[PDB]
Amino acid sequence: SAPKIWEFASYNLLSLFSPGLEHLHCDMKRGFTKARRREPQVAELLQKDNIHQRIGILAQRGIYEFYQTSLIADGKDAIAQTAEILQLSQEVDSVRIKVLQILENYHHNQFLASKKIIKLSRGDEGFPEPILIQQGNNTFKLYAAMDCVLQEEDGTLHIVDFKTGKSDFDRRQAYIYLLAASYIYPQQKAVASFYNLETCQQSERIIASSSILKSFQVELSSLSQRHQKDLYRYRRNFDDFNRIFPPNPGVSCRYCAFNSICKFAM
Ligand code: SF4
Repeated sequence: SAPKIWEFASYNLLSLFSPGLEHLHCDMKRGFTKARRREPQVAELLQKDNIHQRIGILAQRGIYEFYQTSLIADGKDAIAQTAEILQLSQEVDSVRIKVLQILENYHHNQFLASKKIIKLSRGDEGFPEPILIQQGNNTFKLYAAMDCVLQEEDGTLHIVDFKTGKSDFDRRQAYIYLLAASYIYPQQKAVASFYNLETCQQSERIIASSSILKSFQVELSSLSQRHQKDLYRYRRNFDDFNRIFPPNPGVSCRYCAFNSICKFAM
C-alpha cells in the first residue's frame, strides 16, 4: 500500500523554470508543455521532433555503435559502418554531415577505447528509473539520465555528459548527475564533466562535496513542490493560466512548439 508520489525533479524540469539561454525563457511554454500537454491541440504540436534533438539522439547512438564495433577490430571502415547503422542517408543532409563530423572526431579521439565502461547508453532508452528521495517532509522522484559512466584507475567514477551544437555547459546538470550518482553508486567517489562531441571542447572535472550535494537536493526538493503547486493552481482554475505561467513573447517564440496556438505568440 505505497501511495503514488507525484512530486518529481530533473534537470529538464529545472531548466523550464530557471534557464546562456535566458533570452528564450518563457514560463507559458512550460505551462503548455506540462499543464496542458493532454489537450489535443497541444499534444499534436508536442509529437513533432527537433533537429537538435535529432542530432543529439543520433550522436549518442553513433558513439555507442562506433565503440561497440571497435572492441574487436574487423578491418572495416568504422565511420562508414556506423553511418550505415544509423541510416544517415535517410536523414536531412544537415543532420548527416553533423553526425559524420562527430564520428570523424571520435575516430581521431577514441576517448572510450581503453576505458572501463560502467554505463554507455545507446540513446534509445526511455526515462530512467526514478530515485526516491525524502528531503524534510517532502518525498520526490529524481530523474537523471547518465549518457556515459567510466571507472578510472583508482576506482573513481567519471560521468561524461555529451553535448552537440553551440550550447554552453550548465554545471547544474553536472551537480544533478553527481547527486544521482550518490544514490546509484553509493560509497563511490565520482567526478563529472562535459564533452562536446562536435567541437571536442571539454569542461573541467567537476566534483562536489557531500554538503554541496545536500544543498542541491534541497533546491530540487523545492522545485518538485513548486511544479506540483503550479499544476494544482491551474487545475483549480484554468483562467489562472496566464498568471501561473506568464508569457514572455519575442525571441522566445522563434523556438517554441506552441506559437500556432499561443494567444501571445509573436
Ligand atoms: S509562443 Fe511565445 S509567448 Fe507563447 S508559449 Fe511560446 S515562447 Fe511563450
